[PDB]
Amino acid sequence: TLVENIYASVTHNSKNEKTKAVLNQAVADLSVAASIVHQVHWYMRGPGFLYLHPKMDELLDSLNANLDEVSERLITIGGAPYSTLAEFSKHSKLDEAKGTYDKTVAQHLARLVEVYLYLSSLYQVGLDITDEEGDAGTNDLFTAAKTEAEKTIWMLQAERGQGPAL
Amino acid sequence: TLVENIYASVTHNSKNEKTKAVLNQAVADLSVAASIVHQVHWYMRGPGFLYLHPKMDELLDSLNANLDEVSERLITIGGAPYSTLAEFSKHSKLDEAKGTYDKTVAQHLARLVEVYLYLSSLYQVGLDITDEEGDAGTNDLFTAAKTEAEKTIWMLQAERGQGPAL
Amino acid sequence: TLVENIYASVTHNSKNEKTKAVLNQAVADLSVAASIVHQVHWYMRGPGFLYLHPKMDELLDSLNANLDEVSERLITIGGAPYSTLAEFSKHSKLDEAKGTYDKTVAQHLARLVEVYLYLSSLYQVGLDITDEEGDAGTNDLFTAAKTEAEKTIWMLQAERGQGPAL
Amino acid sequence: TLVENIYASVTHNSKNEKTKAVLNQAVADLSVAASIVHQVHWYMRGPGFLYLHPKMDELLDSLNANLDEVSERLITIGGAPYSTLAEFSKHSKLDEAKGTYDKTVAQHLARLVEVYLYLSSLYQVGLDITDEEGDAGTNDLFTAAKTEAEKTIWMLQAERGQGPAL
Amino acid sequence: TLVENIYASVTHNSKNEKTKAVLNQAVADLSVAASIVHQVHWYMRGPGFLYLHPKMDELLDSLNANLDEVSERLITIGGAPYSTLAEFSKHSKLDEAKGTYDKTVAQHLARLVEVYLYLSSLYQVGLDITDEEGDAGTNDLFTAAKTEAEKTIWMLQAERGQGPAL
Amino acid sequence: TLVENIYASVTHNSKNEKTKAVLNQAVADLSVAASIVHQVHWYMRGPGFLYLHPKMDELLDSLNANLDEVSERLITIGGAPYSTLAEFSKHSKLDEAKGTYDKTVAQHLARLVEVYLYLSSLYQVGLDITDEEGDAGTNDLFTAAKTEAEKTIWMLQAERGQGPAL
Amino acid sequence: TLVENIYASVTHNSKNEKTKAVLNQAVADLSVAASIVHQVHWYMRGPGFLYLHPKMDELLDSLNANLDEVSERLITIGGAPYSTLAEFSKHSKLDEAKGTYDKTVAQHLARLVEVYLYLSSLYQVGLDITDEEGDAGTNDLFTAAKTEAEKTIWMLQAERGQGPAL
Amino acid sequence: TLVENIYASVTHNSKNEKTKAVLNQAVADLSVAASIVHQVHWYMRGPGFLYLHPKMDELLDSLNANLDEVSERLITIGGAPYSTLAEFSKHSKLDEAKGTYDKTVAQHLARLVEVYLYLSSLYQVGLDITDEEGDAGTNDLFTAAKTEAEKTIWMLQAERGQGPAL
Amino acid sequence: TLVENIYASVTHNSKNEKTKAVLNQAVADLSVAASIVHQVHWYMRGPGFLYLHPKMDELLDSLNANLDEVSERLITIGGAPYSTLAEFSKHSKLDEAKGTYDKTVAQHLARLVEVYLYLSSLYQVGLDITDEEGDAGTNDLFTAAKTEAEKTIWMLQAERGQGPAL
Amino acid sequence: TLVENIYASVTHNSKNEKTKAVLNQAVADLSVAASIVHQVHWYMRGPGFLYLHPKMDELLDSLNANLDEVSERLITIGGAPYSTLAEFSKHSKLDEAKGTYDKTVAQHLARLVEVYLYLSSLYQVGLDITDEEGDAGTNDLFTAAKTEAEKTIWMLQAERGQGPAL
Amino acid sequence: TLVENIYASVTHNSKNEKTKAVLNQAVADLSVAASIVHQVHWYMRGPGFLYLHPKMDELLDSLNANLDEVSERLITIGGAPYSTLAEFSKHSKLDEAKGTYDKTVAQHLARLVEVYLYLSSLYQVGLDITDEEGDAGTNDLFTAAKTEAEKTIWMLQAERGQGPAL
Amino acid sequence: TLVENIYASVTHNSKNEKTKAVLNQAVADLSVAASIVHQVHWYMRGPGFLYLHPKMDELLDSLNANLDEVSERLITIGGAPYSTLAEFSKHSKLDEAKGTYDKTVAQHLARLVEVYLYLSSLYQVGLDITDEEGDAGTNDLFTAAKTEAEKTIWMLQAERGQGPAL
Ligand SMILES: [Fe+3]
Ligand SMILES: [Fe+3]
Ligand SMILES: [Fe+3]
Ligand SMILES: [Fe+3]
Ligand SMILES: [Fe+3]
Ligand SMILES: [Fe+3]
Ligand SMILES: [Fe+3]
Ligand SMILES: [Fe+3]
Ligand SMILES: [Fe+3]
Ligand SMILES: [Fe+3]
Ligand SMILES: [Fe+3]
Ligand SMILES: [Fe+3]
Ligand code: NA
Ligand code: NA
Ligand code: NA
Ligand code: NA
Repeated sequence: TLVENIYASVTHNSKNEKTKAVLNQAVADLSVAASIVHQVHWYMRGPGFLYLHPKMDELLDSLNANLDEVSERLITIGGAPYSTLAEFSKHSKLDEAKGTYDKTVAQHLARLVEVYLYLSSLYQVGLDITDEEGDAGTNDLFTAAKTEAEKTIWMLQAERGQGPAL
Repeated sequence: TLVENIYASVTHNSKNEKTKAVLNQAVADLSVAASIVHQVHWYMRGPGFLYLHPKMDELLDSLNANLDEVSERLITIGGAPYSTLAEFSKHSKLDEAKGTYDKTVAQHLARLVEVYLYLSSLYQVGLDITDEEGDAGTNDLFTAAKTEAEKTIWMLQAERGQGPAL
Repeated sequence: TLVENIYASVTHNSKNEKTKAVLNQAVADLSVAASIVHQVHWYMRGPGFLYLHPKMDELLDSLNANLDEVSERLITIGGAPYSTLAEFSKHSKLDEAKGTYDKTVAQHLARLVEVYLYLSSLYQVGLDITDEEGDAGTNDLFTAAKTEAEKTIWMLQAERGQGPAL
Repeated sequence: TLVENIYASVTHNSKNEKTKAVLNQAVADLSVAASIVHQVHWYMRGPGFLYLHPKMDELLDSLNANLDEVSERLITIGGAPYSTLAEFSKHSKLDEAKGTYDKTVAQHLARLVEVYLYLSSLYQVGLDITDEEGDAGTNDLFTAAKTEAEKTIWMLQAERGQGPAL
Repeated sequence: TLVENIYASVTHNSKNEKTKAVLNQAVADLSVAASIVHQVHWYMRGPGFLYLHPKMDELLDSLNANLDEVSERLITIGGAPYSTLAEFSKHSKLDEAKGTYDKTVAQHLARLVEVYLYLSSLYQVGLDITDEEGDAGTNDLFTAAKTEAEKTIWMLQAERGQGPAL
Repeated sequence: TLVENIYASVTHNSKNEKTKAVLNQAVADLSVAASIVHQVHWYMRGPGFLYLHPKMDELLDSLNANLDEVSERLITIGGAPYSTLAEFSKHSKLDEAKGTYDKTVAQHLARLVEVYLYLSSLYQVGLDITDEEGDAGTNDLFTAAKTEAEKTIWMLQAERGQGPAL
Repeated sequence: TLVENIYASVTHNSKNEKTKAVLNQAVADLSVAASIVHQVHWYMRGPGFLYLHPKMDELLDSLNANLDEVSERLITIGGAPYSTLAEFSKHSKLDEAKGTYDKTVAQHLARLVEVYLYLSSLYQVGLDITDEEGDAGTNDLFTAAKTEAEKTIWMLQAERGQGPAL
Repeated sequence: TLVENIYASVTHNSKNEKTKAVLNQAVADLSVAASIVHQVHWYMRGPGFLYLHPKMDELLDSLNANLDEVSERLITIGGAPYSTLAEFSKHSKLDEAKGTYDKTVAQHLARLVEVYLYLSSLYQVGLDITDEEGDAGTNDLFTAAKTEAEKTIWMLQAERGQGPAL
Repeated sequence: TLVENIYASVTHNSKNEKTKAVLNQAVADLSVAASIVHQVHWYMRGPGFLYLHPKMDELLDSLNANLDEVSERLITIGGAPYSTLAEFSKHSKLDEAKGTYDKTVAQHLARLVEVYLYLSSLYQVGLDITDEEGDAGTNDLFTAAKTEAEKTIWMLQAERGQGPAL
Repeated sequence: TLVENIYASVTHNSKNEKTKAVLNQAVADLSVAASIVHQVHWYMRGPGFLYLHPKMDELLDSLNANLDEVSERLITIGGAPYSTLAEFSKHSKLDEAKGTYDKTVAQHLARLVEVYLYLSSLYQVGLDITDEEGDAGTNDLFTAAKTEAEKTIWMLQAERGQGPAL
Repeated sequence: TLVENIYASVTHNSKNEKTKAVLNQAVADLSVAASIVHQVHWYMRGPGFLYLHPKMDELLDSLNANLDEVSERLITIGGAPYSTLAEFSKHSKLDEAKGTYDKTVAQHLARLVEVYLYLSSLYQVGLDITDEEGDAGTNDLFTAAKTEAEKTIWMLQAERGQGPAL
Repeated sequence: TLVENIYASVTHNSKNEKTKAVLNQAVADLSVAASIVHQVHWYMRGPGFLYLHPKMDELLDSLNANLDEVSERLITIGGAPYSTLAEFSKHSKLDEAKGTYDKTVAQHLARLVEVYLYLSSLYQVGLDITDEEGDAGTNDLFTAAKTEAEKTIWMLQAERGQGPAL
């Protein structure tokens, strides 16, 4: 599963070391997810632009809110969050591609679903890790973030004419 | 001057090619500036944290507002903005360093002043270029951004016990 | 006409008996209409979901506002409103069907138009009855509700690419 | 216990089948609970009406908010919520009775307490099921709903001159 | 009926003379009704005071809003509204009594119901008169005022443990 | 009367043909009325300018709100509203004159009163027509618009030192 | 002086008897003052109407706020406020006259100044009495009311082209 | 009198020593009064709970606002406010009792009236002392606090079916 | 170019004569542009109506804001703005056509793009003229209006699936 | 550990007895924590006062919000919260000291950190106990309170120039 | 011209010396302009006072906003703003006169127009100077201030019955 | 004392002559105090600038609010307020000095404390004078202003690490 792979990678290399590692992974992934959403906001062309464009700002605001909470939780529990664009790009498991105007609306929606599916899996790894290490507060952070990501997947999938397929 | 160097670099490699190039430079530099401000927000320790920390969010919001306006102006005039973290990091003239908690408040304030001084110079290059190519709208964008950056320099310098020294 | 049929059914079995009967019919029909709108809100899939989904909440809020006003007017004039789900389902002239995700956006929009067309006809019966029995207040309630329903039909029809066809 | 009975009934007839079943039970029960609260809003007579009547709207709004969240969580995790008045009435474990103005304020308050006691027990079954099947998000939904129901029981019981007696 | 008596008295002594007369009667009666409501606000003692006292301000605000609309409609259609306390007291069909703290809550509620029952009957006379003289605007004013008065009667009656009994 | 003339002209050349015609007349007349009010807003000179100038914006906003409601009601009932400046100018019964700064405040106020007197008469024709054709919704629209116009006449007349003289 | 006359009349016929008497005088006078202001609001014609008319509502709201505070202070200290229109009219030292549209703007402004001059003198009597009887709270009420009345006199006098002349 | 006793106790053991002492007494008494009000908020059972419970929060907020103003005035004039729970409990003249759910609504209302009667007497002592020592600012603080306490007594007494009986 | 043609026409027939002429051209063109946008608002049918319809109101509000600013700037600098519908229609370079419901969504979007492209060119002529005549204030007005028009073109073009193509 | 000691003390002397005990401990400790924060608010002197002083009100509001939620949860689950200042002082594990102005800013910040460190440990005991006794709702209350306390420790520590050191 | 005289005086006695000088002139002139406007606010008597008096506060707020922006721009670019009342009075080119109540409304309006005409000319000098020295930001500040002053002149002139006559 | 000196100077050269004189002294002193506060706002450099700078705007707004109330009270009671910068500077007992950036934060805070200490003493003279002449309204104005000034002294002193030392 994607979950097993993320776990293995996050824990590859203190009593809360795994929790700190998975939070830092989320710092990098949220920053890249926000960049991807912003690319859709700017590069999209096609019918529906006038409601999809501002929808991207809602998603962006929510991702950046997650980023701030995740990073500060990591600081709070004694860690050190990534805080440069090079660190985000290098350590994120999400890939970016050069923006192009010729991407279709359908392609943008598919990419957004892939991003939130990835984030949902990362958060599940966060749940498993925080349960293991007994960090109830960080467990709750990951639960709320997963729930929000799953709701986003349902809605974006519905726009594509599909079910959530979690 | 820094201005001459930025101009040479921006115009190194259509009727509005230089304007598009300087806007795209600002896309990269604003994204890196925002990342640097966020690092201060997270890593700062020392007396004054409780007002400087939220001040960093004000600065961040303003930089991200500039980013959206600059990128969309570039799209509008027929360009293609950078839209990946790797593109921002590679093409920005601002350098980032790994976050460390041992940086002093004075060091953070000095770095912020350097960032806004750089941005002010970039915007002057934007003014010169848009005057050259006859783009009144983009000229006004750069004017407002420069004015805001200069005000920020005055205030941050005052916190350091210094004059603006533009 | 649908109007003649509704009238006959409402008045089938005091000085304001017909008015009380048509108000109670509206209690049942509004409750079922709200349930139908909610089904669209939940089950819809297809392009346009991201603006149609919240539009369903606007419609729902408006129907529930009508329900409260209609029921309380019925209480006020000496009647007794339906107030169980079984009473609503039994006495409403609107039918419901099990939700399915395979209904198209076009099918949902068509069903919504049928619902508001029905409601508009019921309200006309309300107008005729309240004119007959001299209830100016309840006449005004039905007028406003009809006007709102007719506007809704114009807008939903326009989304379908059609004229209002009242 | 009521909890054991609800569990047996919900699970009577995929990795999250029990969770989907208990969510769908809540869809039906919340819809019936809302109808019961609305009946109190409309039919109540007696001293205290002027503050109890609007209190019923607060309760109604909260139940309908729960309904929307519960139904959409069920959709999100791959289920299909009840979405007709007949389905709600048939599958709910709550009974309704024809409205009558001769019910006392004390009788209405007692019925409301019974409704929230039932809901609290259903949510406990939801907790047990979601723990069993490892659904942290739906577990949190049921926890918050139970906590809110228990608070409501304390306050309504206090109005009756009684302790919460959970 | 009270309606027949009010009509006879209003029309006792131009194309809109009866409409002007019934509006002026409402000017006097609304001013006296407001004074009566204010007396309840000030003199009430007994359980329920803490919600009934502010309820009286809601009623007062609504009566004074009616007064302003009624008076200005009378001016607008070429009349001359009563505008002294002596004119209000003399021409109103409502009687006032010296305030006393020994009136019970039940007595205050009964008096309020009598006031709104009277106003509802006056407004019916307004409806009949404006229909007779073809004044659609003033007819609508009286309709809305009657509807509001009837709703108030339902709610106040409910507080007394009674039905509306219009 | 002006009313008889408007009726004759509106009905000069389906079950709701007269209603559609009078609504379309109002589309043209409201658009011209708004233009006339705007001319006063811009060209006025004289004592009182500082409160009369913003008063013109209130009037303008109200006329444009009427225009939108009237046009959309016409669409809703199966008609086709005028929607070009040439159609408004040609079909309106209101005349416009070239703006001049030498018009007095008194002259502007007199012209405004003439405009609202005309509109009030048009709305009366709307009332008669909608009564004839049984359109309760459009009847209510015209009633509210007439009532608002009559109130405006009272207030503007008062500013001139005169009675409403409807 | 007017002050000496008011004092003599108020105290003409317990440790706070004079304070209760002067508060009750203010209940009657404020109610009559409000009625007089309302008459100006309705009957005024002439240039300036469009700002003077709403100014009358500001004055009215302020007088009614004073009335509520004065009456409730009287209740609070063991008194019984006037609470009928006949009591207000009989015991007030302010006279009212039948409304007429032929009163000039200048006449209305002069009457308003007379009213507030009277109120200011009554409040001075309130100050003297509350100082005598040691009621600091009621002294403060009268001080604030006097200060507000004196400010109103300055502003209304200025509109008349005059100084305050207290 | 209670006033004489409070004075004797406050002044029992600089130019503003008595003023500082009475302010500090109010610090202790307000803190205990707030605790007593909170006990009612939590422990109350009986009809009326649903409006009395939130009323206790209004009272609590007002007492805590008084506490902050009183304490800071004491600091401002050169004193040192009590600032531990033991100091509040020891020096307050108000007694507390263990919470019990078996206290009636009537008992809670009676206790609240006793508390505000005590506070009103303390504030009178504050008035006498600040007059003696020439502290106009602190005199005004006590006046406003007394006036507010007396109003609270009127309203709470009215809920009990009684007059204020100050 | 369109720019050269507009310039020639505007200047065809004082130190700021050309500036006054181009402002007056904008008065006429903005009024016609607003009428065209309103026609789309009313006549549109097809998928997307439910978000495009309110989008037309945003565009309309922005055009009318431009109209007021442009007209008042013209007054301010000593000119006389067009202020009748006939003057707007005659002098505008934009043509209108009779509304028809059979226009497609694509056709409406294309017409809107043509309108804003025209306005953008007019504003460029405004820039050239105000630079020539040394009117910095009116130059800034045209710059902001052009920038806003260009942004609108980007967004509307994106909805059509196209680039801005300025 | 502090956690082991708190557990032993809380459980020293029904199915939810331990949960009730730890909630009641939090009632006492939150009340004392609020008193300590208030002492800092009042007694602080030194550079930074102007932002630290209002920061203390934010902390105070948050502690009092926790207090209300904790106490009402205890009532809800069948307990009886401490509700006198003597009970809070006696049963709290936090000590208070007489206020003195000679405490430094650094001393106040250190004391605040000790308070929140204590609260964080108490909440961990709450987590362990509620897990043991199966109270999911109270577990969530303690989780949120712990998370908030840990965030507060990070921020206050940062103001001191230190890391969180949980 | 006034412009030539201001220029000569400002530049009478670094790369931005003239810009700093003209900004400092504006600091002095804005402070004096605000004082003059305040004198009108206080000393005015005559019909129209009730709308002109608050209009003076709008003007005052706008002038003080200009003052803050101008002064801070001067600081920002390396200057030192006047910051005493004696410096403002001495260096301003505006004269003040002792307040007198016998000035007419017409006289006050004439003086206000003279003030804004002066300010408009100063801002033109600011435009010329900032163009000369290449300060785009300060050029924009002066442009906006001039545009606002010219609009104010149009409106105040209109109140006087005159054209703008710039 | 400073108080004795101010009194002697104010009364050095009608029944309220001394009150008018002390109010006019406050007009001059408040205007100079505002100028001094503004100088701090602009010229301050040093750690804490980012919270002290906006604090100066709060102080400025409060002083200007006092100025307006004081001046208008003086007008109201028959006086004539200073209303030129030269009158303020000449008659104020506060001295100003040329702004310099080399003033320390500590120096600015000390000057602010001196200003408010002076104002507090002036207000005491106002209290003595208004008591002497029997002006209760102006006495209350001075009381509130003194209380506010004393609070400001406590807070500013606390920022300096000192007690209020009134
Ligand atoms: Fe943050
Ligand atoms: Fe954007
Ligand atoms: Fe309701
Ligand atoms: Fe929903
Ligand atoms: Fe009115
Ligand atoms: Fe519309
Ligand atoms: Fe009241
Ligand atoms: Fe405080
Ligand atoms: Fe305008
Ligand atoms: Fe609570
Ligand atoms: Fe500033
Ligand atoms: Fe003022
Ligand atoms: Na009707
Ligand atoms: Na006093
Ligand atoms: Na959990
Ligand atoms: Na420019």
